[PDB]
This record gives sequence, structure tokens and C-alpha cells, in this order.
Amino acid sequence: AYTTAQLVTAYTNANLGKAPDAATTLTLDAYATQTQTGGLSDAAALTNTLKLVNSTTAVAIQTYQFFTGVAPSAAGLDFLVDSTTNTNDLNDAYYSKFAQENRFINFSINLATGAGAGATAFAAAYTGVSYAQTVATAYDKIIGNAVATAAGVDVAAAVAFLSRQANIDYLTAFVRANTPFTAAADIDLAVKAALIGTILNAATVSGIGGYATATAAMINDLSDGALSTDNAAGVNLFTAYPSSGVSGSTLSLTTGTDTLTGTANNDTFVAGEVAGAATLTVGDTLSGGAGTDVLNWVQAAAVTALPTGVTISGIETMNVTSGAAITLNTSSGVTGLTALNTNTSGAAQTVTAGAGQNLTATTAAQAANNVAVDGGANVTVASTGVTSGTTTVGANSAASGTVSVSVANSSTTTTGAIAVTGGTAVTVAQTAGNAVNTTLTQADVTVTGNSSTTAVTVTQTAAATAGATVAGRVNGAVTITDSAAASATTAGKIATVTLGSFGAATIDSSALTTVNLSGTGTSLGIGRGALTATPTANTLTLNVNGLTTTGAITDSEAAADDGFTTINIAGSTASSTIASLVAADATTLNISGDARVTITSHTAAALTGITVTNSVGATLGAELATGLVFTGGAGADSILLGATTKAIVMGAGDDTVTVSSATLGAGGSVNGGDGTDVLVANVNGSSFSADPAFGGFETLRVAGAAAQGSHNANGFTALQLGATAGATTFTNVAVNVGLTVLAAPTGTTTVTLANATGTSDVFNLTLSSSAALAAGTVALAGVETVNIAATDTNTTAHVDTLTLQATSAKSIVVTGNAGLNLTNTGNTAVTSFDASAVTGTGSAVTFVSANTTVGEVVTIRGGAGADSLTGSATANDTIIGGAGADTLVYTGGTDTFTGGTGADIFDINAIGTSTAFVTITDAAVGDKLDLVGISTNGAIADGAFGAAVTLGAAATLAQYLDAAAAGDGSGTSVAKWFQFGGDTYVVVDSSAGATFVSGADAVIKLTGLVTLTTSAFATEVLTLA
Ligand SMILES: [Ca+2]
Ligand SMILES: [Ca+2]
Ligand SMILES: [Ca+2]
Ligand SMILES: [Ca+2]
Ligand SMILES: [Ca+2]
Ligand SMILES: [Ca+2]
Ligand SMILES: [Ca+2]
Ligand SMILES: [Ca+2]
Ligand SMILES: [Ca+2]
Ligand SMILES: [Ca+2]
Ligand SMILES: [Ca+2]
Ligand SMILES: [Ca+2]
Ligand SMILES: [Ca+2]
Ligand SMILES: [Ca+2]
Ligand SMILES: [Ca+2]
Ligand SMILES: [Ca+2]
Ligand SMILES: [Ca+2]
Ligand SMILES: [Ca+2]
Ligand SMILES: [Ca+2]
Ligand SMILES: [Ca+2]
Ligand SMILES: [Ca+2]
Ligand SMILES: [Ca+2]
Repeated sequence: AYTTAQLVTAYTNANLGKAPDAATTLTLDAYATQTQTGGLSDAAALTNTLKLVNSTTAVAIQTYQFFTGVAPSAAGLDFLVDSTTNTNDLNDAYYSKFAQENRFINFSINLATGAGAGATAFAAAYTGVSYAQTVATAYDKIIGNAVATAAGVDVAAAVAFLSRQANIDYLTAFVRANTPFTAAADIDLAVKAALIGTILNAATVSGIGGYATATAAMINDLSDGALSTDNAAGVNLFTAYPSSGVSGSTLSLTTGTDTLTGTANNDTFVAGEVAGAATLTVGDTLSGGAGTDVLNWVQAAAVTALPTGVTISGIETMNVTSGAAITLNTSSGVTGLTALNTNTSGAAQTVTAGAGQNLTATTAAQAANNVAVDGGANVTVASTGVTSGTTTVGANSAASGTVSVSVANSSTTTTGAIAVTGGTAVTVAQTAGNAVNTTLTQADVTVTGNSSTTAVTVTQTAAATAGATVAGRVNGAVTITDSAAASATTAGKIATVTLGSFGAATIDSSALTTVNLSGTGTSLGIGRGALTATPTANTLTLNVNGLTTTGAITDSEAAADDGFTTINIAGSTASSTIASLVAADATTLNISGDARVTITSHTAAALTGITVTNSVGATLGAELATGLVFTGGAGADSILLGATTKAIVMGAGDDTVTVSSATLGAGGSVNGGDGTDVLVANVNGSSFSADPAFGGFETLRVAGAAAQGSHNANGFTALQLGATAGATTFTNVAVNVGLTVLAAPTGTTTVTLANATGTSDVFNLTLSSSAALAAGTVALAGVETVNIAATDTNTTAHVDTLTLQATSAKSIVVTGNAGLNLTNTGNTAVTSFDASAVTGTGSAVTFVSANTTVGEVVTIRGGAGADSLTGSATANDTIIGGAGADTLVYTGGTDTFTGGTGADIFDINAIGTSTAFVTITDAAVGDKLDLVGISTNGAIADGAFGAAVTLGAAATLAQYLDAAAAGDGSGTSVAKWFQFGGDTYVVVDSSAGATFVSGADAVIKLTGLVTLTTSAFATEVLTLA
């Protein structure tokens, strides 16, 4: 049932956006309602709608294909049928008086004989052939000759009609009048164009013929809005929309003896069950003919063997499916067989194919069942739900072509062996799909090549540690062996090996040149064949990509035999890390490519050079030999040097050399090259500026297990600090040079500037870590403004710690996105602490002023964090928290508190006077007033204590105080409150008489009228309600 509003959309898209005339809307509506009532099926109604678009559209698809060899693309069609840009187009003004027929004729003549796209080709193809032949051959290509006769239209009566003399005379006159042709050749040529226009019309109106059937399917595809093929430079109808009406004949086996013979065509043979009794049975003989022949053998019972007297012949594909095990051998009885496919679900397989036959053994829910296959041309094993089951290929007979195993396991019980022997190329692809809190350990793989085996690939799922939401995987050992691995003379064929994760892996091949690594590895041991001949080509290419290793890549051959002299490592698309590289015969080492290669530790004593050419860079964690030359490229290369004897160059990009000894040797130099390069001093003191042996460095970092003592900063533009052996000092530090601390050092870090003597000295300290960093003590004698950045490198919040010793700093400014608890002891010149710019949920800043200048103005600013800001008893502190749960502490003097947004706590730890007291500017609902530290005698109220003290129209502040303290606070301190002159006050009475005594009784001012009626005392803690 189509609604009439669906048929109009189907017509619109067929007409490429032209909406139907009023008349036709009525026609479609009829087709809709005839489907609501079941007087017409669905597909019937939609066909008729698309038949209405014949003249507009079908005229452009069919003619373009016949003349230019391809149907116009959808974008193209838009232009010919319905467009803004072509003023005159098929469904527009110019053509509105041309019938269906004369539309096809028009298009034909345009594309064929003019400057049209087909002129040159059609002119050469149909020159010097007669009218009769023109028509007969064209009728064959369009309408089929066989097809037409079967459809029952008589071909000969039709072709004669089109070529009769009357007909040709009509067109001659037609073409002569209409087209601008006057030459006698061009008229003859245009007449043929008009005829094969006429034939296209006659085809598309009857629905017989190949052109009509294909074009119909393309308009149906164009119906729903989008064209599936839509190639940009045209779609060849016949390719994209296949007919293939012939499908040969379909033959059924019985529980008897069958004698079945195919059509020499696309025929298919069914060998199912009858009452649960097999239909491939004794004496059955099957015969195929031509090459589209299929036998489908399906049985509840286990396949066992071919039954007595059975002969299958001339059949190309055999499909065997069993409810139980399969055991068959097809090296005889079956002849002509190109493809064998065997299918189990939950039982064993034991299959042997003849060479020349492509085997495919698919097994679901393999469990403890074993797959074993042999022989065949290309073999494919596809095993899922695996568990204990061995997979084993070519144990008895190798494949002619490629092996391609793949094995999936969901279990926690471990994936059972996989062994392959032989094949041109081998791939074994394991996966692990176990649950989120389990560990599956994967399958041990063995591949043993025959003398055709050029390549081997062994992929697994990446290892991981079993977590809360991390699926755990351990990797299987892999063992790859070439035929000629044990031979003294025979060549060896395995050239390339690809791994994608692995446990304890081995290769052994004298023909090996390339290893491709990937994912998570334990160890690779490379041996070459025991060839006695001294090898001449000794280049290991080692392409890495996302590789990480527990342990060692070793050249097992190098030790007692002839290893690789040159190793090339090409890092690609992802970072790689090789825990250890052991290559005892290696001479050159070239690290190349695309993404970082890190070698944590190499053992390659005979190395004469290392050469990075890689874009991102290379890092080597092992200290180079004192004799060993190193050359960097662009990108952050990074090494360790000792008392080097050679000229080390680092190339462009931001490089990093760590030195274990302060002066080099022999001679014996290291140039950082272009870019900002770090020099790391793992030593007891340095003076790199002095030594011309070092050049091109910009940053000095003191970090390492031997890093310590006095270091000449001169000539460096930045400073860094890491973990250290002991107290470290930077001397001769230029102006605008900042220190970044990257890890906890040992002992006091002293910075002494080049010239500290001025009174506007600025230093930039940075703290930069992923985790909480205990920066320790840094001393900044003679600096007036100290800027601290506390930087978190990851998304998860932390709080850094620092003792600053800056005895002439007036300003401390804190920026960043992590918290800073700052020890401030003895920093007494500080009058401005500004942590206001700081940023996280909890980048918590702690500060306590060490200022003792009587009557000072000190300004303390918090950040977004839950900050803890304490003033000085000496000082008139202005304290301001930012966002978040700030604690502001009162110590003495005239203080001004502003906890911004959030549940702030105003912690009152001093009594004050009657003049020097704390004013809280913005006390609001949620803020607390901690009076624990003024409970001189006992501990406050504890109730909700909340009726304001009220006095007269002209009572003085002095009077309101005295009134509030009237009671006896000698044994037990009491809270009261009042509102005077537009501000709110709180009192603690700790005294006898009705005098508020300045000394021991306490007042706290709160800007504005804030009603504490309903607000309650926690312990001694008043929460504003
Ligand atoms: Ca349009
Ligand atoms: Ca138009
Ligand atoms: Ca479509
Ligand atoms: Ca039978
Ligand atoms: Ca056949
Ligand atoms: Ca055949
Ligand atoms: Ca060997
Ligand atoms: Ca040897
Ligand atoms: Ca050796
Ligand atoms: Ca470099
Ligand atoms: Ca550089
Ligand atoms: Ca440089
Ligand atoms: Ca220098
Ligand atoms: Ca962090
Ligand atoms: Ca100074
Ligand atoms: Ca200072
Ligand atoms: Ca104070
Ligand atoms: Ca804050
Ligand atoms: Ca706050
Ligand atoms: Ca607040
Ligand atoms: Ca307190
Ligand atoms: Ca009193």
C-alpha cells in the first residue's frame, strides 16, 4: 500500500526534480488507491509510475549509452533532464511539442553526427555499410535476437519493415529538411542515426531487450533519491546492473542411487537429507558440463568418507556441511574440482584436498575439537569460539598456494597449538575476545616453510593486564623455521616475516632480510641458516610500527657465526620501544622513517656509526661507546654520552644529550645543531659555556644519578631540573632565564643570578609534571618578583609542593592548572601573594605570610581551588579566595576577607582589638565562621543561637558591643550578634562585667545586613542559613 504522496516522490526523483502535472497526479492517485484495496500489488504500482518517466529520462540514459558507451552520471542527467542551468532541457519548453519518438530521434542525431561526443567513433564504425545491415545489426545489439524470438515477436518481419524503401524515403526527407546537412555522405550517415533511434524507441516501449531491461533498473535505483553506482565520469549500465537471467538447472539427490547430469551451464546439485537419511549414497554418479557447477552436501550426521561407487565429476565447487565431524579426502573420486569448502559447528575436521583445489575449512564453536587440514592449492582455515582445539595445516601434505589460518577464542582457557607446514606464503591470524576481568593466554604458533615459502605473518591480539575494565591477554610463542635452516648448502626461501604482537618469538632463515614488527612483544631471536659459506648480503631491515618489547631483539647468528653487519630500523605511523637490541656483528645502525623509535638498551660492541634520519626522531637510552659516532637528523633525537672521542652531531629539531662526564676526551665534541636543544648534566659540576667541545645548546638540565653541585648557567637561555644525587646550584644565571623543575631533586636547589643587585628582579620558576611534584627547596636570593607556574601535563588534577627561600621578594605570583602548597617560612619582604589565575576543580593553593613589618598592607589572592590562605598577626591582610571551598585565617590586625563563590570557611584564630578586627565583606548562605580559636573559656553555644541584639534608634557601636558582652563569659564563652550602621557584627564574650573588654572579648564585622537568625553553631562553627 503506497500512499499517493509516496508515488509522487518516486516520480519526482525519477524525473530528477520535476514535479508531475496535474493530470498525472490524478493518475498516480488511482494507482495508490488500487493498492490500498488489493486490486494491484506493490511492485506493480511502482513500475507504472516509473513507466511514466520514459520520455523524459529513459531517452537520455539509453541514447547516451548506445552512442558514447556509458550512461550519463547523475549530475549529468540533472543537466539533460531537469535543470536550472540548461534553459532548454528534456522536461522544459523547447521539447514540449516533440512526441516520444521524435525525442529519441533528436537525441540520436545530436550525439551521433554533429560535433557531438559520438561523431568520430560512429562515423568510422558505420561508414560503407548498407541500410539493411545497419538495421539488422542494431536490432541485434539492442533487442537481442535470441531473446526476441523466445519472447515470440518474429524478428524477420520487424527488420524488413524498418528497412523497407518507404521508410528510408521518409527519413531522408526528414533529415534533409530539419538538420543543416547538405553533403551526400552526412545525410546518409544521419539516416542510420535516425534508424537506430527508432529502434531504441521501439525497444523501450515493449520492455523486451537488454537495453530496456537495464535502463529500467537504473531508473528504479534513481527513484529513491540516490544513485548507488554514481561514478563521476559516467556509469556503464551493463557492468553495474547485471541480468544473468540464465542460472542453469537445479538437481536433487535422493536416498537412492542417482544418475544426475548437468546442463553445461550454471547448475547446482543438492545433497541434503530425506528423513534424516543422507542423500549422497552408494553408487551416486554426478556429472557437471560447463563451469558454473556447485554441489551442496548437507547432513546432520558426521561426514565420514565418500560412499562406495560414488563419482563426482565436472563439478567445480563442493560445499560440505555437517551437524557433527567432517573427515574427507578429495585427492580422488572427485575430478574437475577447483574449490572445496567444509563447515562444522562444534566438532572436529580432518580434511585433505587434491592440489588444484582451494580448501576452506570454516568451524564455529571449535571448543576442544581439533582442526587438521592437508594438501589443496590455496588453503584457508576460519575457526571461531576456539578453546583447547589445535589448528594444524600441512602436517602430511603442504599447500600448492597460500595458507591463511585465522582463529578466534572467547574462553579464558588457552588457545591450543597452531602449526603450519609449507605454502607459497603463510598467515596465521589469532584473536582474543575474552571478558573484561579475565585473562586468556593466546596460542603457540609454529610455521615451518617448505621450499616455496617466501613470507610468514603471525598476528595476535595485543597483550594487556587483566583489569576492572581491561580484558587480559598473554601472547603465544612463535617459531618460524625455513626448510634449509639446518643445511650447510641449500639456499633458504623465507625472506620476510611479519609479526603483530608475540611472546617468545624465533626466526631461523638464511634468506631473511625483512622483519615487520607491530604491537606487544616479549623477545625476538633471529638466527640465519647454518650455511657454511660466508654470507655477503648482511642487511637486516626492521620495520617497526607501534611496537613495544618486554625484552630483547637478538641476532642469535652474530655470536658464534656470521650475523648482520648493518641493521636498519624504520619506525612508522606509531611510536615504538625496543627494551633491548642485541646485535654483536653490527657495524652501521640507521634509524629512519616516520615515528619515534626508542631503543632502551643496545648491546652492539662492534658498532662504528649510528645514523638517525627519522622525522620525529630516535632515542637511545644506553650510553654510547666512547669510540662511537652518532649523527642526528631533523626531529628530537636523544642519547647518552660519556668521555667521547668522536664528533657527535645532533642535526635540526629539539635534541637532548645527557653527559656522564663533564669534559670529553681525545677530541671529542658534541654539537646540538639547529633548534632548541637540551644538554643534561649527569655530573658533579659543569661549565659548558667555557668548553668549545660543546656548542649549539640552549637549555641546561641537571638530572641523573650522579647529578649534583655547582653548574655554570652562562650562555643558556633556559634551565631544567630532574632527580638528583644531591644539592645542586645554578651560577651566572642571566636575566629572563627561568627554571623548570620536572621531578623531585635531592637537597636545596640554589639559583644565583648573573646580577641580583637591582630592585626589579624577576624570576620565572615552573613546576611541570603529570603527577604531584615535590619540588623541594629552591633558594632565590635577591629576586623581587617570583613567578611560579604549577603545571599539570595530564587531565587528572594534582597538588605540587615547594619550599621557596626568597628573602627579598615583594611579589609572588602563581599561575597554572595544578595546586601549590607553598612553604613560605622566612620570606618576610612579601606584601603581595597572587595565586588568582590558577585553574582546576581542586588546584588547591596553600599560603602563610611570613611578613612581620608592623602595620603592613599584605594582599593574599586565591585561585579556583579549595585554597588555604593565612595572613600575619603583624599585618592588615586583604585575603581573597577565588571559586571553591576557601579557608581564610585571621591572626591579628585590621583584616579584610572575601571568600568568593563556594562554601568558604572564615577561620578566626585571634581575638583582635576593638579597632583591629576582621571584616568579612561577602558572608553569604553556605559560608562558615569557625570560632574554635576564640573559645577562651570552654566552647561556644552549640545551639542555633539566633535572636539579634536590638538597641535604640541612636545606640553607638560602643553601646552595642557592651550590650552584647553583658553576660558572664568567665566559665563559658558565649556568642551574640547585632546590626549597627548597615553592617552585621558577631561577638564572643569571655569576660565578667558588661564591658566588652578589647583584650579577651572579640568582635567580627560582616559587611551588609546579614540575618543570622536561623543560622546554627556546628561544633564552634557557625554555618550561614
Ligand atoms: Ca533538478
Ligand atoms: Ca530548465
Ligand atoms: Ca538508490
Ligand atoms: Ca542418492
Ligand atoms: Ca553444467
Ligand atoms: Ca562443470
Ligand atoms: Ca645457525
Ligand atoms: Ca655459517
Ligand atoms: Ca661473529
Ligand atoms: Ca635532531
Ligand atoms: Ca638540533
Ligand atoms: Ca641549536
Ligand atoms: Ca658552549
Ligand atoms: Ca596530574
Ligand atoms: Ca635584587
Ligand atoms: Ca629574594
Ligand atoms: Ca592580619
Ligand atoms: Ca579558591
Ligand atoms: Ca571561595
Ligand atoms: Ca562564598
Ligand atoms: Ca579556629
Ligand atoms: Ca561580659
